[PDB]
Amino acid sequence: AQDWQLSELLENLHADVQHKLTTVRKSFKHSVVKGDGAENVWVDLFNQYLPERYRASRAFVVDSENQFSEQIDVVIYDRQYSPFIFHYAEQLIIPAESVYAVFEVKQTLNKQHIDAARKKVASVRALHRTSLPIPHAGGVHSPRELIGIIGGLLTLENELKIPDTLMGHLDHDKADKGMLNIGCAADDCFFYYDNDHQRMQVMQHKKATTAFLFELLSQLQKCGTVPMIDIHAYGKWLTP
Amino acid sequence: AQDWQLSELLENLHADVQHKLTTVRKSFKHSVVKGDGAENVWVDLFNQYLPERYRASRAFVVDSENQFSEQIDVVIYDRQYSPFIFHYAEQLIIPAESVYAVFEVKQTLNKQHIDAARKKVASVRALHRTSLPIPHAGGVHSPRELIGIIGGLLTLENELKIPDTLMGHLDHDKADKGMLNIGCAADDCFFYYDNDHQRMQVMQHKKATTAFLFELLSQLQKCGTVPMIDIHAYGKWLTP
Amino acid sequence: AQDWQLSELLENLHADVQHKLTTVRKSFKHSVVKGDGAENVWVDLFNQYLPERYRASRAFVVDSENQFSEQIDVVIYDRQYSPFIFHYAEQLIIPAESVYAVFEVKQTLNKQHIDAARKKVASVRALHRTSLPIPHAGGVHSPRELIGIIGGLLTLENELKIPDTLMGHLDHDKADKGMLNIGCAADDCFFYYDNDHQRMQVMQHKKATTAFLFELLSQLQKCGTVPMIDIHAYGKWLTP
Amino acid sequence: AQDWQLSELLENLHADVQHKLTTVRKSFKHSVVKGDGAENVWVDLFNQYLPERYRASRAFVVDSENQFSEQIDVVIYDRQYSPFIFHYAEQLIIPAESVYAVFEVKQTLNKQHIDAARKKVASVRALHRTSLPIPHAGGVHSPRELIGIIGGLLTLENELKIPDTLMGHLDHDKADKGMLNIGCAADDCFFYYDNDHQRMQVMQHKKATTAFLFELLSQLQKCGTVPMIDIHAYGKWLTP
Amino acid sequence: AQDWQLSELLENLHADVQHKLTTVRKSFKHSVVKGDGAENVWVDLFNQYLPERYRASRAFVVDSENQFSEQIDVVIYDRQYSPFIFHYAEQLIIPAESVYAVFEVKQTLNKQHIDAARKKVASVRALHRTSLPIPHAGGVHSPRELIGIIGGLLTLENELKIPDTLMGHLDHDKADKGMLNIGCAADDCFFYYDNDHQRMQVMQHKKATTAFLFELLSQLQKCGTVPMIDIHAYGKWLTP
Amino acid sequence: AQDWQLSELLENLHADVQHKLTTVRKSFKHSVVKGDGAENVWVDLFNQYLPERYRASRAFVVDSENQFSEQIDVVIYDRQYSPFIFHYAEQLIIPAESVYAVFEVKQTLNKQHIDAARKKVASVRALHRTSLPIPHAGGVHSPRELIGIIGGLLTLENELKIPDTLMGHLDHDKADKGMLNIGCAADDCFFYYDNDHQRMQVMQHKKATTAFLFELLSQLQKCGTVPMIDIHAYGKWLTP
Repeated sequence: AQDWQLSELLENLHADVQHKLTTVRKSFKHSVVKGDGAENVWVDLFNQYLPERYRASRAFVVDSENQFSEQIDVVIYDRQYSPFIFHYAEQLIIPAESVYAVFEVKQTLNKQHIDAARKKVASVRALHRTSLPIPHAGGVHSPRELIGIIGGLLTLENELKIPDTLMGHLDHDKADKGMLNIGCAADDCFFYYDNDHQRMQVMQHKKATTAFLFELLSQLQKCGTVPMIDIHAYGKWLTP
Repeated sequence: AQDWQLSELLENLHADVQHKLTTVRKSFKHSVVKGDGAENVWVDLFNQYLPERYRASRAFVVDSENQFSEQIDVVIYDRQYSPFIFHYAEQLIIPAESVYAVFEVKQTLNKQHIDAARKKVASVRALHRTSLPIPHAGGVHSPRELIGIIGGLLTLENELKIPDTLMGHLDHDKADKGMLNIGCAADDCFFYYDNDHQRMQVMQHKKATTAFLFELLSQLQKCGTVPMIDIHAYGKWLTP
Repeated sequence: AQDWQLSELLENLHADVQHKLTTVRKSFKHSVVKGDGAENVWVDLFNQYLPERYRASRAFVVDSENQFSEQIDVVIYDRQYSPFIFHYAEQLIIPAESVYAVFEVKQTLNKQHIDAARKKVASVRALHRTSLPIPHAGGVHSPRELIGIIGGLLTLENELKIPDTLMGHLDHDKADKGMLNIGCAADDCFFYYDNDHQRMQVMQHKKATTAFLFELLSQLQKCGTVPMIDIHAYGKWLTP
Repeated sequence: AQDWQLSELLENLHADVQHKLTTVRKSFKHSVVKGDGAENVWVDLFNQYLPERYRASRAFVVDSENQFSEQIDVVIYDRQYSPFIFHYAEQLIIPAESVYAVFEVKQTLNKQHIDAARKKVASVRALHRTSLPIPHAGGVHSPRELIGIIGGLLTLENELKIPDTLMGHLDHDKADKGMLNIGCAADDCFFYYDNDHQRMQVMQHKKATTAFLFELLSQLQKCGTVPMIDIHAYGKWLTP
Repeated sequence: AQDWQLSELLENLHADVQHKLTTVRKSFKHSVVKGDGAENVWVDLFNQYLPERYRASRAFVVDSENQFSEQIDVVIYDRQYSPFIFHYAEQLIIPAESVYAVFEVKQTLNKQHIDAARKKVASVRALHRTSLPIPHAGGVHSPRELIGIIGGLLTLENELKIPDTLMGHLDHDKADKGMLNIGCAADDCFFYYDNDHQRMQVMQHKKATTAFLFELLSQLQKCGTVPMIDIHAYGKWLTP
Repeated sequence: AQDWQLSELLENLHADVQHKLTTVRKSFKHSVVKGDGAENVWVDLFNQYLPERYRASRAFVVDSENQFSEQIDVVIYDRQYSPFIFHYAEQLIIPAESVYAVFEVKQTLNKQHIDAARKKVASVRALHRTSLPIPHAGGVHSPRELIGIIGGLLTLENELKIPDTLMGHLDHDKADKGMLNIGCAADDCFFYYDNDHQRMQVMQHKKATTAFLFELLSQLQKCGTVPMIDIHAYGKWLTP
């Protein structure tokens, strides 16, 4: 009957993503659970579907100047090279240099939740990230450029249904720490910063969360490489 | 140097329990974390140290009359025989017949937190538990007696330091649904219902959480066996 | 919004079962895959949803008379007490005394696939099962009664849509080795041997696979206990 | 070509056991390794091939009188009901009431290694095992009878090749704490206490370790059930 | 006795490989199993013995032009960087850009099975592989060269026992999509494309599968690096 | 109460390290255990706290000239690229090219144990490490420089309490195979080769093992990258 079709493989992927997100919906809509655990579904989705070089967790982000971010619903980060991940008071705290992306998880896409997401990503981009020069056989490379951390918002239901209306809420200065580079409203659309247009774009889509996943894969491919971290800038806090 | 001593094996166990509970302390005392995740440390401790027939989780408890408990910080239950454990909105919901013990987790032992613990265990004991007759080769056994569910309170710091004062707050009608049968304040003491004295007893102890663990092991040994559950009393809720 | 409802917990369970079975549908309907791996979905479902005392696998069944069953799509069995499970030529072979249930997996419920399922379960019930007397503190118990092995058929689409028509194909002598005791057509109905009516019953149901799961849980509860196996009756085949 | 044969399934099992034991041989024969880790192969074999109710480990055994066994190469024990297993100084220490069997691992079967094995099992049987009365719905059962702990010796090469000569070294008072109930020399034979003959029996066998495994399965089936342990007899050692 | 010898470490490795392949032999020779699962043994061997940067699975291979390979018995691929691996109808489908090697598994080395292997690898090399330019701190690197995918055949028994006769069947145009670069007949020999001779070479060897493993390790070392994949060339198939 | 402080996160890390090392202390001080398993605690610590690109094990090291090191208590090595790790006689044997660091584990820091550690690391640095030229798109890179293997000593109690006295025992020719580059005495201090001073430095520290961990992270960052290994130099030992 059915022969091999990439469109069917992608519909199957989308069906699995959609089924996992029903748990997010049920959590946010429950009068007792009230959204508890919702971000865990997205964390699990990213650990399932992203390349194995990436790890996802709910976490705080720290820097070597003793500054901390807000609690981040989903952080995508490195563990292959990263010198530490702190496990403290049942929380995870990740050095800022190891971070690729940060997301806020909400039920609905609207003005308040966009603002909330910007505050979260800004609290991560405000942190100081170290980067050492890199010795090699023929000399010393300049310090690696810092990762362009991806900021995003992950929601189920769009409450700004006109694309141009949503566009007006998403438009933001690309250089500002509160920039959102990607996001989705699973029932309706996804959005991203378009480097050609040099502007945010909203795409209505009937398989929005999977279109979002492919956009995220492409952005991760381009966001950079973790730096050689100044480990002693963190280690100096061991004693007064 | 050191030869084999059971007292040293038990001091080693106690040191491990005490080290794990520092995470509980740090969570409750943190101005941002504010106790988040604290019960997870106790859940992990019980899954480490209890016999493998027992499972521990943070969970809600349900019955076949569509009644639900409050959220329980630590539930000790059966998975070997139990017909289902629901995974809903990132929560676990356990049938009441599969429950052996329920605990409330707090930083401090005081009047308010005793009252809180009683309300939690009462919400579980109020549930209706089924028990079917048990056919066997020579006839039919009467339904298994229901488990005497153990209710408890798990804390770090005692704020009722006089044993007789704490006794006066713990005394309770053994037949009442709000009875607490066991508990501890890790820094000072543990307590339990003494079946010989027929009354609560407070024991000051320098290794209180490990003394508590041994008292819990003894109470679990005696609290009964899961019943043959009326599975269709739950299954009837599938359709209206 | 949503308060706690057992009907919602069961709808959530059903949604998860239904999502897993889409893989079975896609496998059977694919012009290259042609049903490969379909039974693995049901195996995984049973290992997820049955009590931990049960294990499920695709397997052959053997007896101590050197007789073997056909290949069984899903076998529910014991590993807690069972003296061996053979791992041979990438297949699993289970002693007959350790078996609780056997199922055939097909896309459709129709006459041919009922017949196929009967042949599979009959090949397991035809095997000789040992059972030793059981010494105890006060004497010796008679050998444990043999498990009433549950035979079933697991399908997605019903092609005998009239219940009375399907009934006429399912009716069978309860004592015969080809008896089917339970089954489902996920899109329409489930069926079982009703001990009160002493006859097969077909139940049209909008959540058929979950109604089936609860019927299976109830049948497993009653099908018996593994016997003390005559281990040397198997061990004698080691040498000629 | 090959049709289904239990003798072939058992030859396959035997081939796997034999391949695992080549590691034991290579360890004992190496001029640097000198037998290090040899018992780990047998531990792994038992955890692979015994029913899941059994656990195997290298361990010490303790009792509630603060007495300890020698280091035991392989202990078969319970974790399902057992109130504790101590993890101390990278060793495991198991309460005596939870023990089913104890084995000594050596390269060769000879007089010295039989004597060594007897000293090891005697150090376990000398321990005091508790057993409480067991309350039930209709009264109180007498304390469970203590397990008849199986003592054994596991070797690769027989240096007492005449069965009657080996018999003369194995004969022992069945009631004495140094009794060996089972053992093998993988290249030649296995041995066991025969309850009918009321005497040790040596069986020359070309698949000796697998014949041994089946004899062990049969002995485990009959050696008894763990008792209700006097938990407070251990807990009293927490403080002086 | 035995001191440290690399030849003994390699004989030990070879003994383990040979023991695992007895399962392949027993599967192919069984009148019911008829080779079912045989490739799983090789998959497991490669996941055990290859560097952790490599993954092995039975799988199909897809490209961004919606073209699919035949079913491949063993695919060696990347998961560290790869943007997706599809899990569809209980099959795995891997993007072509992530593939390092593909193998056909058969009982015997003969003309028909060489032809079969060529058809399988040709179906993978026929696929279109993308490769994007790679931005870096000082400019943009040309797209990464495509991996020289290794094609092979894995068998137990050689039926072309004369090396020059087997050579005549293996000789092939190195540039053609049906080229086989490596293979083995475990009982007799392994073969490979020799870059110095610029021709296939057959090596009779008494430890052929381990010699093959070392040749495979060397070929993997040289076959290239996964490209920056054109993720949107796959993502465009999400919608029509 | 407590707000976010990197010093508190690092104190928490240190508390966990200190608790794990109590097992090392208890092992070395026990009259029966006598240090058995002590290195396993450090192995576990490194697998917990080092970046995932590193693996730690107790192991021997081998080279392609058939030369072997002494048994090394803790080896830090690569598995991502490494062509083999031998599993022989329950030991691990690692090719020298894959090694980053080697450590000796002792209870006390004193002259004899420094000497012991030097002999261990010298036995690894004496091995021959291969390194092939590396083809690339534009030519062929010279062979990768060999890793500067880190040699160290891990102890609990300092018996050379004067830093200048300990300095006099640690001073060593940086180019010599017995150089120790890092170490700690958990109760008092850690030490390292200071590249600026070009000399060993001893640092008294109240959180010495965590200061050591950060120094180790920094040294690992700089010690180099595994080479392209001459796989056939090892494979030639397969046959005589």
